[PDB]
Amino acid sequence: MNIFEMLRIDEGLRLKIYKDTEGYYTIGIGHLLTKSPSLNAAKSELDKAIGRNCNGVITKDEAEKLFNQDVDAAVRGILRNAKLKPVYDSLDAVRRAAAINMVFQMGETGVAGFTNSLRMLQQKRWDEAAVNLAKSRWYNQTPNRAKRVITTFRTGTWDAYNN
Ligand SMILES: c1ccc2[nH]ccc2c1
Ligand code: NA
Ligand code: NA
Ligand code: NA
Repeated sequence: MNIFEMLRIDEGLRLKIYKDTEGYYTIGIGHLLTKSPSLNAAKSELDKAIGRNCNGVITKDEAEKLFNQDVDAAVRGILRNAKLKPVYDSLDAVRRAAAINMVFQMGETGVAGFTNSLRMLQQKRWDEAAVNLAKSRWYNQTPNRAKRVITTFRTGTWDAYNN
């Protein structure tokens, strides 16, 4: 297990444009295309991202390429964020994957709402953090995925992603 296998479980893999849990056009392994309701706007984003006229379909290789870019960009965003970097750097590698998972799903702007959780994680109060993390729109809207990410922060193991 690692961040790539973890997000591949959580996000799936679809080679045609679909709508994510929030209703937004998406492709591949959870690559958000746009928040616009325009399918044409999404297809345009996809063509820009892949570098060819795709007609709304990509290959597995192309999906994995976008995914690798997306994970990298997520982590580099964390390391440029004065609020997030110190918490990330405080964590072990397993918990760092859980942090990237959150940013991948909700963005830095979503994670901005979790200041009190992030403090508890920096303090290594794992059970308290887990409770605070679940008091969220995130948990209520995607509970099974949030439970897996939260278990990862709580335990510092991959137990939620085995089987
Ligand atoms: C950096 C980014 C996202 C995060 N979620 C929990 C801790 C943490 C640190
Ligand atoms: Na992808
Ligand atoms: Na992706
Ligand atoms: Na886990």
